[PDB]
Amino acid sequence: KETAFVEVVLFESSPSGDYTTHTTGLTGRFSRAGAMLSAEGEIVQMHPLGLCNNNDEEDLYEYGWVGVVKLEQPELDPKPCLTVLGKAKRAVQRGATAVIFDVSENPEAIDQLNQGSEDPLKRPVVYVKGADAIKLMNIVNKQKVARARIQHL
Amino acid sequence: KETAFVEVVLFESSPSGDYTTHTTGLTGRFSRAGAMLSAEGEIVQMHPLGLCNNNDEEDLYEYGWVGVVKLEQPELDPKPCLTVLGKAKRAVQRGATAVIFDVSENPEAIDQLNQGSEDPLKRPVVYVKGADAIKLMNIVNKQKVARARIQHL
Repeated sequence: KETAFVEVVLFESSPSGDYTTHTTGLTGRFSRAGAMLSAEGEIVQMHPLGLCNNNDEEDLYEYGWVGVVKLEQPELDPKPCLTVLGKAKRAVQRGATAVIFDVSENPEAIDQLNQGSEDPLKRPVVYVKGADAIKLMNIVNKQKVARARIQHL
Repeated sequence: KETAFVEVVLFESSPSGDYTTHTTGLTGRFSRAGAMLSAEGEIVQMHPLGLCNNNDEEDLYEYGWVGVVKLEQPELDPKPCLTVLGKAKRAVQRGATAVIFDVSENPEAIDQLNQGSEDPLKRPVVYVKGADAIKLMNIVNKQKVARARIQHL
């Protein structure tokens, strides 16, 4: 639906106490399964098979993380553990302040999500594609310790 | 100037992996020294004498914290280390994603801040008073580990 401006911040401390930052802006869109809210947190890269309640608890994630999930070619998962819409549920259920899906290689996700007017989540679910997704992932993949800032309207 | 809706979240983990939350909403206003942006982070209680470059570096704060400063009666600080407007600068300079001043006992702060159209900060500066400030502080003081969510418009 409405636009989801997203900033990604890489940050190093300097000896002089102060932080340095690089920062990259992405456009994204807000799903109807999520709340159309601003939100901000440390980015966590969730494995699409890593958001599975097949396993009870994975590791510790401190409350308030931005969960980023790079979606797979649907063809390559016939037998999943969780819906696109119930993966979001669990991350949120587990501290995520926002969820971000790179649906580049699975655009049907959009609909499943955007036809989610049955019990939507308190926290935002955002999807990205195109050149906007390329960046994110090139940042998440290559990076480690990065903070996302998702703004609404 | 414009309103700054602020949520304060207390959060505990449950054995079952999931978080529980209590949450309290405050109204605040956005200073002209800050950016009128949404922002979110772990709340840190900065001492008004604790935001002093009299001391070079204090302790480690991970980038992205919401700095909360409860302002003193001006009468009780004739000889300060930093302006209201340069205290904000340093927190921001040191990772703060937002700054929050309880100006209850020092409303002049407002002006000093709101007459800050000379080189304003990338990150938001919010002030609160009244029943809105009472809450925050009653939460910060009594609490430990709490997350703030500041929304614009």
